[PDB]
Order: sequence, then structure tokens, then C-alpha cells
Amino acid sequence: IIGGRESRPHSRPYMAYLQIQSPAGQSRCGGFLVREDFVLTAAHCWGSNINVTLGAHNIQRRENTQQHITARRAIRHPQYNQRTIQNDIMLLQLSRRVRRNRNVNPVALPRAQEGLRPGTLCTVAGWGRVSMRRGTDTLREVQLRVQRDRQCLRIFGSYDPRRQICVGDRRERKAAFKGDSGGPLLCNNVAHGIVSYGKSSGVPPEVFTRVSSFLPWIRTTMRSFK
Ligand SMILES: CC(=O)NCCc1c([C@@H](C2=C(O)[C@@](C)(c3ccccc3)OC2=O)c2ccccc2)[nH]c2cc(F)ccc12
Ligand SMILES: [Zn+2]
Ligand SMILES: [Zn+2]
Repeated sequence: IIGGRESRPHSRPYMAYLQIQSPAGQSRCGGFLVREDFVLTAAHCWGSNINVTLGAHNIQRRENTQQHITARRAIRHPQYNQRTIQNDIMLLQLSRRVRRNRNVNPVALPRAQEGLRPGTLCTVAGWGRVSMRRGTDTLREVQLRVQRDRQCLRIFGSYDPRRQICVGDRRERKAAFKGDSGGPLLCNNVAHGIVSYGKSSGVPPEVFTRVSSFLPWIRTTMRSFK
């Protein structure tokens, strides 16, 4: 998170810290608990192994609030496209249910057909970088404004307003960045978006997955692999 602040510890108890292991080494993503057995995140965060840490604030320290659960399945949308980054959405079926408590509990999703309009102020949180090339170990958050479609259509290779949200005012140095992918865009305490990607410079606007568009996929998947 660029241009944000440290979150109050455990104030976002749905936040999931993901460590993604692959032949390229280790990478970081966020995610969010949507039921006691499922974390929602971005498909590009897939790797050979995905370890989930729930209940965290400082991910460089053991904390008694933490729960460590490996993903039993990492279920990517069937139309995820690595080149265009379309359909950048994935569900992690946890290998066991969380122990629900005030530090670990799920966040609401939009209702069916519930939209999200340009101009809405939302919050994004994560453990990603705080500048183009510096990181952090504690959870941070920043408020960003939903942009009109045109802002992202003009500057990205592939953008679809039906499935994506365009987020962040270009004049403000405030953005999700590397390490934040998969985390939620919270608008009035509902997770309407998933951090996907932006420019390598960190200059907004950036692209989020529009959760409301994928509710059928989310619901069916959660039922099948409950
Ligand atoms: C290819 C691309 O569009 N890069 C943009 C830089 C960027 C990324 C990139 C990215 C990761 O997410 C990460 C940490 C990674 C994690 C897990 C597995 C692989 C890689 O390392 C990366 O470099 C990225 C990579 C692939 C697909 C989408 C995004 N995440 C962001 C999020 C933001 F909020 C703003 C800008 C970006
Ligand atoms: Zn704590
Ligand atoms: Zn740990």
C-alpha cells in the first residue's frame, strides 16, 4: 500500500496473508476470508503451494492471534488469462476451517446485482510495498476513489468494465501495489473488489476485479468444494 497508514491491529479480521511458492521463489499476496473454509484472492497469485496466515498484523513476528492454514485447493476462474489478466479471481479452499474469533472472521460480499459507481470512496488493505521499491511487515490501508471506466480503458492493454473496476485518482500518490494483489476493496464494509494490478510505477489508476460480476462463480465453487 502506497500513501496509506498502518491499520489498527486486528481491525480487518478477514485479511489473509498469502505466501506463494513456485520455482521462481516466493511472492506475496493478500486475500480475504469469505466463509470459515474459503479465502478469496486473485488468480495470478496461484503457485505450487499457498500458505495462508489469518489473524496477523505483523507478518514478521509470531503472534498468538495468528492461524496458519495451507490451502487444500486453489481454484482459479476457468477463464483466467495470464496475458490479459482477465478473470483474475481465485478461491482457496482451506485444509481446515478457521477458529472464528474477533481476530479471524469473514467479510460480506455484495448482494446479487449490487453495483459500485464511479466516485465511491473505498478502502484497500494489505502487506504490499509502500513505494515502488520498499516493503513493509505490518498491515496498511488507504482510501481510494472509484474512477470512471475511461480512465483504465485508455492506459491498460485489456480492460473490461463488466468484470473490472478502475480505482484511484492519478494525481494522488495513493495505491495498492506489488504484494497487495488479492486483497479486498471495501466499500461501506462490503468487499466489492479484489486488487489485481496496476502500472509498474505505482501511479494510479489501477485495476480491481469486480466481485459482483463473479458471484455465480463464487457461490457455485463454494458449494461444490464445501
Ligand atoms: C504484469 C503486471 O501487470 N504487473 C504489474 C505490477 C503489479 C503486480 C504484479 C506482481 C505481483 O502481484 C507479485 C507480488 C506476484 C505475486 C504472486 C505471484 C506472482 C507475482 O509480483 C508482481 O510482480 C503482477 C504480476 C502478475 C499479474 C498481475 C500483477 N501486482 C500489483 C498490484 C498492484 F496493486 C499494483 C501493481 C501490481
Ligand atoms: Zn495483535
Ligand atoms: Zn507464520
